[PDB]
Amino acid sequence: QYSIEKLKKEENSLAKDYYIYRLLEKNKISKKDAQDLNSHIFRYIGKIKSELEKIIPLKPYINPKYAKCYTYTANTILDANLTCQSVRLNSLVFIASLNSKDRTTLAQTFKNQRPDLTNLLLAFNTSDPMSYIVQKEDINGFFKLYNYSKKYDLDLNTSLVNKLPNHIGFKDFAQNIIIKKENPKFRHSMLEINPENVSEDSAFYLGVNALTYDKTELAYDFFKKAAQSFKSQSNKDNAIFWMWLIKNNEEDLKTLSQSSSLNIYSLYAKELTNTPFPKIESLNPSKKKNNFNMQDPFAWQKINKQIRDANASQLDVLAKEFDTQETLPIYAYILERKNNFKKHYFIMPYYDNIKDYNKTRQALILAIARQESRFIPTAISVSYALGMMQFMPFLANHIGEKELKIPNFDQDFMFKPEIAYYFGNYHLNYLESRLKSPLFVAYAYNGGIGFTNRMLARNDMFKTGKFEPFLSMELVPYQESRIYGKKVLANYIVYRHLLNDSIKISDIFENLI
Ligand SMILES: CC(=O)N[C@H]1[C@H](OC[C@H]2CCC(=O)N2)O[C@H](CO)[C@@H](O)[C@@H]1O
Repeated sequence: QYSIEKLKKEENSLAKDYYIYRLLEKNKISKKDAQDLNSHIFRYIGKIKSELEKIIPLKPYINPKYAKCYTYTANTILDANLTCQSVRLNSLVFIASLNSKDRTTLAQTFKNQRPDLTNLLLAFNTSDPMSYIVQKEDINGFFKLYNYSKKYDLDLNTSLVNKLPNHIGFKDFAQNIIIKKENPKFRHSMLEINPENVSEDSAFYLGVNALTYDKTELAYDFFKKAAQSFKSQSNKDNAIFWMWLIKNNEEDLKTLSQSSSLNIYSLYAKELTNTPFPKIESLNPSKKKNNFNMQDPFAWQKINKQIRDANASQLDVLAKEFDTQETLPIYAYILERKNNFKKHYFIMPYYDNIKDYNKTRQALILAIARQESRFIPTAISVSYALGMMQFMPFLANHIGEKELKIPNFDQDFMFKPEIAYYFGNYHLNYLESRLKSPLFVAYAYNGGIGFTNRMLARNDMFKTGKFEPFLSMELVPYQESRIYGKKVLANYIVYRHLLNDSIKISDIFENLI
């Protein structure tokens, strides 16, 4: 481990944040060490921020220009200058705090110049501000009320719902209420959004919405607009899959089977059409090593930043330098960016550590590693999950110290491939014994078995139905876990194939129900 003085010498990075956090959690950062420390933190968010703030509380921040505006309360806002009045009325809580006569007075003041403020003031003078704002079709006001409180729910007419998608807040609004199965009147109302008025993820989610109300024609039209507008081929393919499942046009499935993206939907389309398995690149460097230390986390942060910022020309130099067995994960990382994400790389590094597991287990391990870290041994996430298998410190210490009693265990042992694969195996055994499906395991590996168990206990998730289990996979309530599962499942199919232990993805989908 490294003292605060030596860390200060390193470039700002997630690795440097991780090591500062370790000092903080062990109470080794004095108040004096803590003085200049927020300029030494690459991502001042979450636990490193709460820990530093127990030592040095946040004196900021209210802008010096409006400082005087924040000396007023609901009882004295009428004594404040007009600029201060308008600044404070940015907060709906502040508006809700005001007494009704002052809302009336302020509504008049602001009607000519800030009718937005007028609408919110007078809305809060009613027993249902949302209904007042909906009647005015004040779109900005609608999203401020939604962000103030999710409990407001009301039917929205065709005119109003068609205006919502032009606001930045629309996409997360639609996603949230559809995935969480909240705001039923809002949700039902969004059946009448013209597909011409939406695109990309919003259109896709409005398709999922339509399916939940069994409006299959509307759904198809939404998914078609999504397929046309989505930027990434992976997402287009997800949308084309729905177009096919709903209307059964064989041109759609054919297009999906010919996708350059390797994902569960293109894999499935290839399987349904007797199309051959996609070509997987074979990387077999003859050179054994270079000078690079695959166990130094600071070196990875540095080289990662280089690789990410390299022009197409410097990629070629990096490619050659890292074309060794020992740096195979970095080589494939470079190649993936060099070939503008067109080729399929599915490496198996430090394979000696897993060659004795059955092949199905090898594939699940490799599938998880590929998504978690791209096999970078010193990978560190923004939540300080560590190594190839991205263990959180808590779980790493529980397995390493309590369960396995490894002598002198430290959480940084997760940076060692032998340890990452071993702990991954151990943890995957726990999850698979309870959950069975590799997809369910993936969800639980990323989101925890608690969330997974709760999701699978619901009446409406992964049961029988027309569009199952595909519909359920779109309604997994955490975005990250929804995405993670699809990607890990694709990876799993591929590695099973490479290991000569093929399984039909159609069997995987049957076993989800
Ligand atoms: C190094 C890192 O941040 N890993 C995270 C991974 O990031 C995907 C991309 C970016 C980094 C990389 O190599 N793969 O996404 C997972 C969720 O899908 C998380 O559980 C992992 O902790």
